[PDB]
Amino acid sequence: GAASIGYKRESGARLRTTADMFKDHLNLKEYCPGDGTNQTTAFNAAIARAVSEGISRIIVPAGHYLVTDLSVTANGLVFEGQGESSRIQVASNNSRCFSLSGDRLTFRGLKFIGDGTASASANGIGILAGDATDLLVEDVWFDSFGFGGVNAGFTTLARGPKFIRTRHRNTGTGGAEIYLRGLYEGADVIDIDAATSNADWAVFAFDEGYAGQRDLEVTRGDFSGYKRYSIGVSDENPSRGFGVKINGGHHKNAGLGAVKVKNYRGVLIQGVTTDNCGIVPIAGISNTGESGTFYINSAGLVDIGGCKLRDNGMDGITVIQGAARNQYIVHDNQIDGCGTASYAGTGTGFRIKSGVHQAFLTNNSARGCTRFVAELGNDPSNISETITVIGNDFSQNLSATNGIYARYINRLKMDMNQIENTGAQVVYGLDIDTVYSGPGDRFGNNTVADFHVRFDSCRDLTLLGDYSSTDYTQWVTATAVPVGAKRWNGANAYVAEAAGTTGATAPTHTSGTVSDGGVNWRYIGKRRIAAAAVALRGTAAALVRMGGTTRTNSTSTAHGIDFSPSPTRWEWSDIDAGTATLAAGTVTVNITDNRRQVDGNYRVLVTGTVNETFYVSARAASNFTITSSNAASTATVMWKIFR
Amino acid sequence: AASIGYKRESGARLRTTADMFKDHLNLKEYCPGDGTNQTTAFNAAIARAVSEGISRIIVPAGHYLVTDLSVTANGLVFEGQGESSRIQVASNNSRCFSLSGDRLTFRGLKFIGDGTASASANGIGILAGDATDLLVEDVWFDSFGFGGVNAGFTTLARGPKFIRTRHRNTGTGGAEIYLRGLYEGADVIDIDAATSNADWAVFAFDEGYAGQRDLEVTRGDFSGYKRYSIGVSDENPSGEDRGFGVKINGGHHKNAGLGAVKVKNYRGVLIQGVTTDNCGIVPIAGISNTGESGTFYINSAGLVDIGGCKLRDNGMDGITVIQGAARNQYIVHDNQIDGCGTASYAGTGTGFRIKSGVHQAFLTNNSARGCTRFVAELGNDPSNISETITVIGNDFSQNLSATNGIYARYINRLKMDMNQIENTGAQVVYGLDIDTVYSGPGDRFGNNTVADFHVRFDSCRDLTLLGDYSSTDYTQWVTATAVPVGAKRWNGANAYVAEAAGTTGATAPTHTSGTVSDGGVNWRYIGKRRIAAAAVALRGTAAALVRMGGTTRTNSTSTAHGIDFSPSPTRWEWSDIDAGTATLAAGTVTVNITDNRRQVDGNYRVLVTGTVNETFYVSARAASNFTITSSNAASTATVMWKIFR
Amino acid sequence: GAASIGYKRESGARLRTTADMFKDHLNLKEYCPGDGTNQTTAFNAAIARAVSEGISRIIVPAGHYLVTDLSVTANGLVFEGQGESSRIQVASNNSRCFSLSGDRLTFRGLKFIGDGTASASANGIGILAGDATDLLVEDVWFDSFGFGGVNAGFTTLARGPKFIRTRHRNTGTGGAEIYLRGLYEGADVIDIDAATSNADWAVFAFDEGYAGQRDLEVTRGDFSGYKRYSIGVSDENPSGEDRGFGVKINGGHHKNAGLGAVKVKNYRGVLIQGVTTDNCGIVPIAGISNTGESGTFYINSAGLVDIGGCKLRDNGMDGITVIQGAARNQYIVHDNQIDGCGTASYAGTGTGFRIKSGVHQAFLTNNSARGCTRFVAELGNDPSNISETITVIGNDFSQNLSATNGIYARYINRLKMDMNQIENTGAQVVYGLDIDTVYSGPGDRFGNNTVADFHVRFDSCRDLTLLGDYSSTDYTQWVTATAVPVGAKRWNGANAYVAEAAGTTGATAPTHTSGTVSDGGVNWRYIGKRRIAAAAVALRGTAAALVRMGGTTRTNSTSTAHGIDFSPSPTRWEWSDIDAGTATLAAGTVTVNITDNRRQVDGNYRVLVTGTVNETFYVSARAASNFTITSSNAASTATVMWKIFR
Repeated sequence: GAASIGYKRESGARLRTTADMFKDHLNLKEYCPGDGTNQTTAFNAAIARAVSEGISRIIVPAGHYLVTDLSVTANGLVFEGQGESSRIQVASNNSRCFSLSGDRLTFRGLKFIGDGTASASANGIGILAGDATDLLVEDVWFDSFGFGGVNAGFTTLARGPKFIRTRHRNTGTGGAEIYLRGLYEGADVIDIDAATSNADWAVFAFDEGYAGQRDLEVTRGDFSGYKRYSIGVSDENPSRGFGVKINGGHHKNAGLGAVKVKNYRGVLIQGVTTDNCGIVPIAGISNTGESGTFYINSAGLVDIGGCKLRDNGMDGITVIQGAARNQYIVHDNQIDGCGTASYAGTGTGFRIKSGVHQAFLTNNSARGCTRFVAELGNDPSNISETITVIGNDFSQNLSATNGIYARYINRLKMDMNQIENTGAQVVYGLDIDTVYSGPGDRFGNNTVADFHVRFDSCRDLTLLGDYSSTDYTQWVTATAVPVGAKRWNGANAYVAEAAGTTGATAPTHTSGTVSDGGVNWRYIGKRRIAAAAVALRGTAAALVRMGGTTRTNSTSTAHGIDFSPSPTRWEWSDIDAGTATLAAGTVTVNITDNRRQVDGNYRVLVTGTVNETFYVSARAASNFTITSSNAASTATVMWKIFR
Repeated sequence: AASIGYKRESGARLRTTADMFKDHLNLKEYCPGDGTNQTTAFNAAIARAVSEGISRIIVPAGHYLVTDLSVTANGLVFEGQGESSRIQVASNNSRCFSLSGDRLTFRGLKFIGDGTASASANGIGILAGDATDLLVEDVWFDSFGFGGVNAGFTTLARGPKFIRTRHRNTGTGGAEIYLRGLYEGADVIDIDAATSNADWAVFAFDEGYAGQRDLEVTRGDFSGYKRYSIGVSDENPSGEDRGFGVKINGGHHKNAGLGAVKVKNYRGVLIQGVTTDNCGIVPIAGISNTGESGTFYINSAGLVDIGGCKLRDNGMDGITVIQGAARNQYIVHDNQIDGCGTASYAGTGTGFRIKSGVHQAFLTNNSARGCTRFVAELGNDPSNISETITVIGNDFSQNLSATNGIYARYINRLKMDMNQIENTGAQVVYGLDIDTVYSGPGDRFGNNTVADFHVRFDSCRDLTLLGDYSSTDYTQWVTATAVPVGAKRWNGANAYVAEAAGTTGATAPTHTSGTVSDGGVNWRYIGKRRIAAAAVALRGTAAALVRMGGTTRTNSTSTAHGIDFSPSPTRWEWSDIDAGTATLAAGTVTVNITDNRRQVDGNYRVLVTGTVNETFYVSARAASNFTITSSNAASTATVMWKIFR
Repeated sequence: GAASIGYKRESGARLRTTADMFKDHLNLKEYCPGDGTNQTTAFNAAIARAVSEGISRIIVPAGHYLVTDLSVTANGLVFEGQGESSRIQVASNNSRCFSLSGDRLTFRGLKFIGDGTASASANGIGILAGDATDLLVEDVWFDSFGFGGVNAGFTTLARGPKFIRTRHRNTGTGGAEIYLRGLYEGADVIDIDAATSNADWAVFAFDEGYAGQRDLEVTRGDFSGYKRYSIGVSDENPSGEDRGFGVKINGGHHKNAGLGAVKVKNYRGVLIQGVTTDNCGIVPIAGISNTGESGTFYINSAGLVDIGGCKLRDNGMDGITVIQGAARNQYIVHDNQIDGCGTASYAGTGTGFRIKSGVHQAFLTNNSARGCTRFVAELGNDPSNISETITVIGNDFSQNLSATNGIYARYINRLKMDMNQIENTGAQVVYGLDIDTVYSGPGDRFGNNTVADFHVRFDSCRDLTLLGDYSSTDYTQWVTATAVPVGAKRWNGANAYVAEAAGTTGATAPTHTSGTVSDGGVNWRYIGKRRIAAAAVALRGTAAALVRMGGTTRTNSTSTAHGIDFSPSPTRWEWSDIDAGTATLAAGTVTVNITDNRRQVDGNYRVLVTGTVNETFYVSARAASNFTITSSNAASTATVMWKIFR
């Protein structure tokens, strides 16, 4: 037949037959009809024929190949489908299409189809791999599998699989689209298209008892609607390599969150964006402290940056340590909404409980939190050592109860932070040995007649920041205001959303935007509602050190000081200074309004300009008197106020 | 051929040679590929593949002239074998394909147009309307009057994927990749885009359709586009649903007319690790002189995070982030500008432009060189007030051509620390109409280029200035002295740095630019020595509070004090100015204030207590000295004093 | 034969022959038997047939094609292998399989095999390229080549190659898997699989005398075992880099590298992000490692350096090294982590951060380092080239017990520091020498020595401002039968400990200087020494012109009560807000005690005081720990307010 029909492209070519042109390759339909019947025996023969002839690629043309648990133990084989019409279906309940042990296998251009049934994480699966190294899975569609697409496990260190542009649909309850087990290096998930209504995970990894290197790098996926996290990554026995890297992708509609990590040595999450994740809490999980669209638990190294997490139904970013030690950096992230699911004990922007790790919170911002914008430490069992806070913006969280909630910390460093119009207490610290809030810090503008900054049973406190209330300019009719200007009326404050001219309807609303007649005013918070700027409770502080940059002004009192258990030593440098001129041998000097004191126990220094003895005869909360030995004194004296 | 039997071995199926062919669909089974108009035959191949249930259509080497090939089915794979698999448009102002089918893919092809176009859906290789999961990979688009692919969407689905697409010779006003409507997961990976006439490489707009519009660009190559390489626009961003916006991850841009990236109203912008060179080099009248300037131009985005971007030889501005009139962070961090204003356009040449309005902005660990206008201008919109801009650890030094290092205006609160600006601007930092200014102890703004103020503030209410605003007191250039490389010496009005270690020659350096050799050492000009008229100056309406401390440096300018308050502040606090102990003689001492802390007047406060039973008082106070006298006209006591405001 | 057998899919299709269906493509086996014989003449005839027929793709089925120096000069060709059994082996020693000069060529799905021999960088190679622009090479395996897989050179600016998922094995002595020469734009190495025992580099690039743009981007490779650096990149004329940035490295994992993972010499731009390494720099080389060149990242004299998000574990020699000799853009090192250093015990070596910036303004932000010998971070330290500005923000260098210095700074003009955390590292936590201006903000914490030495020491520095916490931690004592939470810190003897678990104490005090040992009920981990420092702040060398401290400065709880050890005293010493309070006289005088933490080194400090009544008050005496206030009235019972400062 074909073996007797010679073929020659031109005279200079070899003399071959039309059969030779076909035999250079291996068409699957030389063995399989592709008519939707059970074809496992034919498929197995074609795999074995390629191995026997020394051929790698097996062309899978358009067809329907119903097939059960195919074993391939050879190495170089390429299963090259021509498109989504190259359909490979499971033929039985609770089974799979392929069982892989050969190395350097590659699947391409195929559509795998299941039957929606599964009796194990090793069934209801397109492909089960066991120590199949360097597995390449590219441009393949997994549809209607009871558990997922590929389950790859390893019992000895080797190259992990590469999933490039895999499509996953209709997976069903309790499933993982990609299931990695054991120890591996160089595993990659690139441009995944994951979307379900019932499956738990898109990418799941578990050690399965085996210890050692597990290098996974997920870049640029699309994850939709997974009931547990989109990417689940677990090591139960931490005890070479780095860990997991997540370089981007978009997540939405996830039930618990986008990323969960357990006990991995190193964690690198960069540029990930989520929306409406963690929107279905699970009783028995979400109320046990595990909450957050990022949930990183007991990792040796954590670096999450450039991540934009919007409308989180539960907590935002949660980084927790239990009981190797490396950095916890949370930098350049944004949280837009938190607690949209209205789950109790939930709605926190940043949950950083670092413990032995020295944490770094840098240049983050958060909006729309219902619990704490950032809670730091807060474990009576496991003390967090060092947490330093640089240049964060936790403003405009009117539904939060605390801007920063910090407890059970050894040293808390803060500077350049901006938190306005959030929380009953803007910053609330408890049981912290050493707190430092630099001059660049700004914590103020309450939502409730309470303390801007409160510290309970904290030993060493250095507070140099601006903890005042904003002394807003008042709202007036028929005055020119630019968009961004801030006026106050009654008990509230507002921002202009459009440059214009003031109407006659003075703003009175407590939420949203309302036109005053022409100008649109948006509510931002309350005006000077705080009961005090800096408050102390619990056991007495050993030291409270303030300076010339500390601002406690414009609250309900002139001083903004509320120490109910008084600190054993309260230092305050450069409170006030000036020059006065005596008359009839006396002056009573008025302290500037922003630095009026809580009592008259502050220290005063004074030296005169003439040969007279000057002394401080009285000290009040808002003034002090300087008298001279000359009852007719008219001299000038220079004075200084401090503690 | 249907009668010629074929069998691999005895255990295989008995098939014909025609059966082996019919498993696939060769396009040349219908199209001759000889350069003639073959739309009818091409359509029959497409229609045959759909009826046979075949996805892949193999497109061998050939020349296929084609016009408006409609495909509505979903499985099809148009698989060319390389660049000789040529598909040409066969009509003016038309296209090769019109797709509505989902999961389509094109591979290994070369599309050729005819340089003509009349609308964005003409002069196009492929038009797509609601064609979901479009993959377009390793295909070359050449000579298309408008562009390569136009993909639009009216309902939310998977956006297109363009992998290693090549674009050449497009044409005036064209866009290589047109994106319309709402979509998720759009990807442009490793694009090879270059023109002499086209306007954009990637252009995306809503066309009235609100919703999620997620586009990601990674590691492209963009050269020559007369507008921006990547332009992206939304008109109803409140309806952006469950999306984020635009992400740009790498790639190199060059020779762009206006810039590399333009964004308008997108809810989220992520630009990371992008490098440009010679971008913004062809200004356009009516655009470039209206405030739209900068090789990155981000206008009214809800969230902006650009980092690790290195922008070289910008013809206009560098990075511009502007707000009009949801409210999220503006982070510009770890970026670099090497040069600006190389086109010599008026009102143009600013390194950083951050007008953030309600957005809380962060400027952290950036650096800029070669700026001509401002190195960074913050706020500066009388209409729209910028709330908070905090500036940590930036390097704006060695911009000898800039008029200001930092020009800030119309901000409510400006927080700065750890910044380093030397040898830039007539005024290093110029603030106007700012309510609260904080400059931490790590801030260093000094070494003018003109006899002017290091740090000037106009009509600013609350000023806290704890940084080093001094002039560097360079040591003088000397002959026959060994200098290490990196050493700084002054001669005349100019300061210099050593390019090599060695021993100075005999001819003192007197140049105001470049590097000239003394007899044995090459000296590079770096700026002017102690030329400043003052370190800290105030103008406009009086400041309510000026607060300095023991770290504030105002020394070594033209004056000993470095203060120039033409409207004096209503309150001036300066703690820890000077202190010491003096021992009296004949009942008096006149103490000299330390050189670096000499004052502008004698209105500072003096405290002093004695060592013995005498009354001690301060009888005189001047700008540079003050006297302490005692009751005992023969006093020899030691007194401890302190100077402050 | 085949040309007379008609084929027709259906009535509506063209009537062709079975030969026409084959003549649409070009099967290589139409000219080559693939039987292991020398087939270069046949392979050349196959390539030439594709060119004259206008076909691009040449299908390479499973087979063994022995081949030598195949020249292809045409442009569109695609060499389309079918898998790893598509084997193209070199036929001669010291030779190559291909020599490319054509543009837009692509190789896909092949396995190239060498014979282990090489006599030059252009031999022992799978593919030599010369001005072969727009080269793509994807999913192809290079094995057993004497020098490497691809050597691509360029003499005029054009688009460099793209190596996508290329596998490299068994390259041998002194080779480089990928060799880029000359000037180019848009070169890419994506997802490389690189592993050898004998090769020097995975990716290497140098100018070869051609100045211009040399843009290279590496993304997400796998590198193991290379005797030099995994990625080596070099230029000798950098000023004329034309319209190009430099080299970008965006991830990948390196391991078992001889010298390091990345080397750069004189590139205008360097961008490294997200790279993780393990056990790199483990085979030092005499004549290199002991000449200053050390570090798994070694960036020498680059014009711009931004490295961030990199995690370097178990470095044999040095961590990140950034050096500049003698355009002038930023040096940013941020958000990086060193986990181990100096594991190879090589001399003069073990430093986590080596930053020699010179004219570049350097930034050290939010980095951490552990397990360092030598110095955790050494800044400047070049008697040649002064480092002009280095500013160090929010770094954590704590718990490097085996290091001699946390920070060793030298030959810097201006050193700015704040928000750093360095506890339990070094004989001196921070040691600065020959620095003109030093600033250490109130958020800095440098304390808890490992030697009876100085927490912070400065030699021959001119302007020093120290506002941070340089105290010894005053640990609470370990006591029997007291509940402790995990993370608590107690002391015993000369050592301090931290708890590994909550519970109640035992009855055997911790006496170990390493690791973890149970006391009976709780396991205590050794973390450092207790109050061992001789002084908090020390000054040597030429006298400082100014030492400025403030109310936030901490020098307490060391060996002495003051923490001061100025051997050449500074010409001016300002210390604001040392202490203050109110005293009440008795029999005319009081002697006020300075608080324990702020006890002074002498009685040369200043005192201010004013009284509450009409009496003349003065300070008749001042001692290191106390001063006396007396009045004119020898029966004074008056209250007086005072303040201590310098």
